[PDB]
Amino acid sequence: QLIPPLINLLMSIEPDVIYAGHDNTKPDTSSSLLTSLNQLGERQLLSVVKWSKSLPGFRNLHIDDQITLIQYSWMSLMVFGLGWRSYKHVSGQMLYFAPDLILNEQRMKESSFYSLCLTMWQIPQEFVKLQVSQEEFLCMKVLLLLNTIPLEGLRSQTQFEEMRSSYIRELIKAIGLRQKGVVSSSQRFYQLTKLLDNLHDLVKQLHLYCLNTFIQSRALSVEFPEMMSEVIAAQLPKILAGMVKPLLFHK
Ligand SMILES: C[C@]1(O)CC[C@H]2[C@@H]3CCC4=CC(=O)CCC4=C3C=C[C@@]21C
Repeated sequence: QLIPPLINLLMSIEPDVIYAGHDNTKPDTSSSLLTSLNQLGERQLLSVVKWSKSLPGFRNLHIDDQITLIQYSWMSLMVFGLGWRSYKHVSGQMLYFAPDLILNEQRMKESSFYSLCLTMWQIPQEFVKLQVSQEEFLCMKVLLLLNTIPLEGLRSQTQFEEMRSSYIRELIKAIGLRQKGVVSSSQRFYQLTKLLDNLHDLVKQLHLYCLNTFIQSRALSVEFPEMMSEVIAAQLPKILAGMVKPLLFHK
């Protein structure tokens, strides 16, 4: 009754928790972990498609465009909510991939991925640091779904731009529910938008990591599943060559 109505719909359409189905039983090797991660990733991109089909405005873009923006955000979405969920249930002090897959410091001993898990870990730190609320989270995550377009833009640019705007303004709502300044509320906005502007670069490291484990998978002994494989082949190279338009909040 103080929660703006979209922010309650955001609540409700949020997915239920996805397990990794991870054997836990026997001792992690670095291929098995990598493989669970993926299976877990598969189950999360199904959940993103479902999620997108109820989010107000997503389905009145052109099919294509809806396919392009998911293909283009799924890493950045995955990473974000590992943030979120790490921050919410383990104090940002452990990486909460899933209920059945939680990584403490021990566990990323075997590197490959030690270094990368450091970098994933930045996000739940910044959330702890910023004391990010649920409402602001719901709104910035839609923002990352709308964060990057083709260099030639979208088929439904205009609706796009409308939808982006109407969720930038939903975030100024949420920011509003607690930062009652006009000074503070501003700086907060600034801060919640640099935070997003910042996960580009962090993402381009997952990205480059995910393609080279892709490509060396057979060497590596790492199974990628089908849905995950297709978005990687489809967009990752192109993304990684910087043949996409990052939307910036700041200059
Ligand atoms: C192992 C790897 O191929 C590279 C980085 C891994 C990513 C990191 C982002 C991530 C966090 C989640 O909440 C979903 C599982 C998850 C992944 C599963 C597979 C990936 C994409």
